[PDB]
Amino acid sequence: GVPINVSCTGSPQCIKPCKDAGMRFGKCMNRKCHCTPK
Repeated sequence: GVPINVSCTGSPQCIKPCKDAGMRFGKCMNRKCHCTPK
């Protein structure tokens, strides 16, 4: 959806950074967060 620059180890890392910016979910690809916009 909207790519945010947040370095991941797995998918649970992006849930709080996506919510605090202004989005619903945080699904992380290989080392990089991808938020689902609200």
